[PDB]
Amino acid sequence: HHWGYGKHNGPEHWHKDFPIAKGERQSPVDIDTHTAKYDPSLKPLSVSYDQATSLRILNNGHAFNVEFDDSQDKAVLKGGPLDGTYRLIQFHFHWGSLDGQGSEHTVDKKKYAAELHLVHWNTKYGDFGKAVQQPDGLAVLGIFLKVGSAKPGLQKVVDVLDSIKTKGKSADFTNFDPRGLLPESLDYWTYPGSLTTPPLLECVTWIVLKEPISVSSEQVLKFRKLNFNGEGEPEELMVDNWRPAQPLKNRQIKASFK
Ligand SMILES: NS(=O)(=O)c1ccc(CCN(C(=O)CCl)[C@@H](C(=O)NCc2ccccc2)c2ccccc2)cc1
Ligand SMILES: [Zn+2]
Repeated sequence: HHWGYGKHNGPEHWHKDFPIAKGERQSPVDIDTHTAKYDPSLKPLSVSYDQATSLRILNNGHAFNVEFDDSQDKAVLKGGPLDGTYRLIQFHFHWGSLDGQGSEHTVDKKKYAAELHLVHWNTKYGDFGKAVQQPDGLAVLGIFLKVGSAKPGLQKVVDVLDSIKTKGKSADFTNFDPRGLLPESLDYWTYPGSLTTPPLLECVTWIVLKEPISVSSEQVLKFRKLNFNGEGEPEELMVDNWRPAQPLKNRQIKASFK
């Protein structure tokens, strides 16, 4: 009886094994655009992905992760609300069964079709396992997906999904450029939060881009052909792998833009 996104093991149950689920800095949250305040002290975000070295794509039974070589600083996130250097380790998505749901963060209660998380760890803590034990250990760059025009830079990801249909499958995924997943603008919202899956650790500085990327209906339909289950088990389509918005509590969401 492991955690997941079913009726019996979904987000409303997680608190029994992970009591931090009811904590003071849980993610995701609703972003109320009329309450978020422009902070002139923030900086321009620095997304440096030119030298990124992707290695593998894995179906972990919850999502699919594109993993990077993090054994040196190549692909790094700096600036914005961040002190120091955060190394890109993986990206993944959350998505829905239909286009009207799928994002984790919401914007004035609007749910997008999906959300991309680019996960980075603070290199002052030496390894990612040490970083997640710290309040400033991770930085997650969140990007909304809406359905419209295809995203060219997403198609290489779409086309390998058939090879990792079930939990525990992986495939070689070298030479993928994550720059192809970004919108034009780097305008963002930021707040202190958590991992959105167990173990729900309160170690994340969230940076959520205001501008969504457009993907095609055919692109997200292929996400929805993935399976939660392992090979040889009853098919459970990988859909609705999102946690809903959590209470904001004693937190402020800051805007990078006026
Ligand atoms: N939805 S969210 O963005 O809030 C979120 C939720 C959970 C996590 C932790 C996610 N995670 C695991 O769960 C265990 Cl596989 C770790 C992970 O992806 N590791 C893959 C990897 C390992 C070694 C080198 C390169 C890549 C792992 C462990 C520590 C830091 C980063 C990744 C990350 C992000
Ligand atoms: Zn995520």
